[PDB]
Parts: sequence; structure tokens; C-alpha cells
Amino acid sequence: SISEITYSDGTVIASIDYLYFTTLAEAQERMYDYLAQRDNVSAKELKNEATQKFYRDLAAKEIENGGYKITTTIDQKIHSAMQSAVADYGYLLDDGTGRVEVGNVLMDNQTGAILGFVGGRNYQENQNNHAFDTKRSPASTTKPLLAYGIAIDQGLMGSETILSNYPTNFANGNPIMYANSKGTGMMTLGEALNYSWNIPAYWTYRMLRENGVDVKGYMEKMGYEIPEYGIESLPMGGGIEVTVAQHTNGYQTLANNGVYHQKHVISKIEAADGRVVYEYQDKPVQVYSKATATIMQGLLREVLSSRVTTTFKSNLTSLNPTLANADWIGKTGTTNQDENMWLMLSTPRLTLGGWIGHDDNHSLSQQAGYSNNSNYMAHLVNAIQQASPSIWGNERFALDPSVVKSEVLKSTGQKPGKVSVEGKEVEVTGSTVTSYWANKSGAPATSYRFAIGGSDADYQNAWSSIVGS
Ligand SMILES: *C(=O)[C@@H](NC(=O)/C(=N\OC)c1csc(N)n1)[C@@H]1N=C(C(=O)O)C(=C)CS1
Repeated sequence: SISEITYSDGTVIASIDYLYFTTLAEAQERMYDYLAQRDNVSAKELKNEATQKFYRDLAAKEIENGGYKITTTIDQKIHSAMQSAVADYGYLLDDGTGRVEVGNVLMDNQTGAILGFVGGRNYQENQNNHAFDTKRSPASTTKPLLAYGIAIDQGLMGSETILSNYPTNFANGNPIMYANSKGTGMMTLGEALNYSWNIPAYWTYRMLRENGVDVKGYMEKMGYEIPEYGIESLPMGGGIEVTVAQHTNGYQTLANNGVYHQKHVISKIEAADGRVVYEYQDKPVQVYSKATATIMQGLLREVLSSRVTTTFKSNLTSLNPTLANADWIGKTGTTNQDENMWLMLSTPRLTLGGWIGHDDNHSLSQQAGYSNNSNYMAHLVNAIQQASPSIWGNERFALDPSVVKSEVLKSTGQKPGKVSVEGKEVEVTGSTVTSYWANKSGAPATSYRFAIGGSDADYQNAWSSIVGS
């Protein structure tokens, strides 16, 4: 008898086109883990590199002879529908800059299982796996996990707090840029995400760094490896390289109300005589407070509604209005010189991550992320849809009970009151808004320095203008 890989229903993929090599590689890696433990009681010589080889190789052979049954997470019909979508629509990513590659991973928000993926436009013509092995910076999609998610979560801010987007410079003396802008004064957390302004993200991380929040603790809990957290542009996705698979897993976390389940493609390995060599252990972990996570899903639902940096919701509506009705949330990213684009989507029941780019690191059109990648993802989204009607779901994302609402002046994210404006102390009034907070006591009173970030010059022109009462 010979070894085999099966779809999650039970259908045999192949015996022992990305489909084959992904499930086989993850298969071998769990095999390696088990061999290294299966006695050969190792640790640390596991670090020596001559061994690694020996085992990796030994691993491969155990699958070739050995005769085991490998159970994947893959839902055949969706996976096929996905391959078809890329065959039928990959071409909408092409934008006068040569074949554009693509990597997507569709992940259950609750198991962490991967129901299917897109490896690239065409395994025959080119084999790198853009869903699994390639790594690029996630850009402005880092913002929600590494800056805002965290700070809200340490109650250092809430839903309508306020960030300086006034001009300001890295420590080298160069201007923090957004596309072509030097900045624009103050704005809500809402605006800053809907447009992905860079400066607000820059001030957020900086403040985290001054309270020394254990940022790394958080990122590490989702599976991220970032070699150096002391980079000023970190939050914008500077110094971070990731895979679609892995980062899809980051959006899975915000989506499953702050609870990370570890990504995977393999659920079970079973030996000839039925003995279980590997089985997926469900260990959940609570990376963000349900307060924080649900707050975030609210804001990330306007990121798509707003349509400011993605045409998606329009594209999807046009190809299928019912579905465009599911409670979608998401975020985009663009890297320097338009070299990559990212779009992450979740409804509460699934996540879809999608990266488009060139293999050799050159540039896409300006539109590629905002338009192309959006319309393509909307077609992929239908395609899964058609293949498995119930899959995406109808549930709403919802603000958790533990969230805490506050009345605050639109003008300063903060509860109204007296403040010190250079002699002449001030009664601070204007219209209010409810602002969500993931701490026990809600918003502060207004303070001269209400916003995250801002210079002295800044606050002066800001409070100046707030003064027309
Ligand atoms: C977010 O990704 C931010 N982009 C950038 O800061 C930089 N690129 O600008 C052309 C960048 C970030 S990391 C890196 N290596 N380069 C804004 N993101 C979007 C978006 O798609 O949401 C934009 C509309 C353009 S800039």
C-alpha cells in the first residue's frame, strides 16, 4: 500500500497544481517534528545543520514508503472554485507592467483552518508560491494590529480619539510622507484609518514606546517574527516582511473577537495501523480584549465603506448585491513605489488575505491596489460564494458589552470641561460624539494635549481654531 493526502471531506488529493506541494511540504514538516521527537530525543542539535538535512530527508521518505493518511483542511469545492477564479479573472490584475502575481489565503475565523488558497496566476508558467513562501511588507495593513489595535487595547485610546497628522520628521530630519503630502493637522482615528495617513500611526507606536507596552508580546502571540522592534516606521510596515498565509492569520485574530487560532493546512496524520502520528491541537489565545477587537471591527468596517483607499465594496455590490451585504471589514496597504498591494477582508465567519506584486520587485501601476486588486478580490469573493453558498455567513460583527461608551467633543476625542489656553482658562464645548473604549473607565477629560502626537506649534494653531466656539 502507498501514502496519501486528502481534502477535509475525505477525497484523495494525490497519492505519494500548488495544491500538491503545499500540503506535502506542511505534511513533511509535521513529520520532521514527530521524528525529532519520536525518541531521537533531540532539542538544540536540532539547531546543528547537518542533522536538519538528515531529518528533513528522513521525513520525506517516511511519507514515500511509510503509507500514512494525511488529512488537510482543504474544502475541495472552494479550492477548485478559487483556482478557477484565478484562471478566469487573474488577468484583471495586469496593468501594463507585465504579469502581476497574486497570493490569497482563505481562512476559517474560528478553527484557523485554511479552506483554500491561490498560489499565483499559473503553477505551470511559474512556480513560486505567493500564498505560502513569498514575503513582502504588509505596509498600512500593519496599522490595525501593531499600532491602533494595541493602544486602544491598553486603554491609551478609543474609537473617536484624535491624532496629529501635522507635518513632522523622522529623526534623520526627513519628512514623514503620505503619497505626496507633508501632513494636514488633526484628525479622528476613523479618518486616519480610512485614508491610511502615516503620521498618526507614527505617533501611536511612539507613545506605545514611551509607555513601554510589550508590543512584541502581542505580535509574537499571532506568529509574527519581526527581527527589530526599534524602528520608527515599524507601524507603517517598515522592517516587517510576511507571508499571505501568516498575515491572514493576523486578521483572523481581530475577526474572531481578539482570539488567535493558529493557522494550518494539516489537521491529522495517521499511520497504516490507524495510529495517530500528528493531530492538530486547538490551543486558542486571547491576544486582544473583546472590547478592543470588536471596537476595531467597527472601524475596519468603515475602511471599506468609505471606499477611500479601495473600490472593493462598489465592485462587489455590482457583481452580487446580496453578498455585498455581509458585514465586511478590511484594510489595504501600498508599499514604496507601488511595488506591492495588500487587501485583507473578513466577514465574521471567514478571512480572505490577498497580496499582489511582481516577483522581481518592480512596480505596479498606481491604480493596482485601489482598483485592480479590489475588483479581482471581489470576483474571487463571488467565486467562493457560488461554490459554497452558506460559507461567508450572515452574522453581524458586534460591539461587545464590556466596551465602554463616552460623550466627547468631536473637536478633541475627550470629555468636555475646563482647560488652560495660555492665561485665559476655557470652557470647552461644541458638539459631542459617543467614543468606544476598551478599558474600565472610558475617555479622559479634555486636556491641553488631547491628541496622540503633535508639536507645540501644532497644538497652538489647533487650539486657536478650536477657539471659534
Ligand atoms: C500604508 O501602507 C501607506 N503606505 C506607505 O506608507 C508607504 N508607501 O507609499 C507609496 C510604505 C509603507 S511600508 C513601505 N515600504 N512603503 C499608505 N497605504 C495606502 C493604502 O493602500 O491603504 C495608500 C493609499 C498609499 S500609502
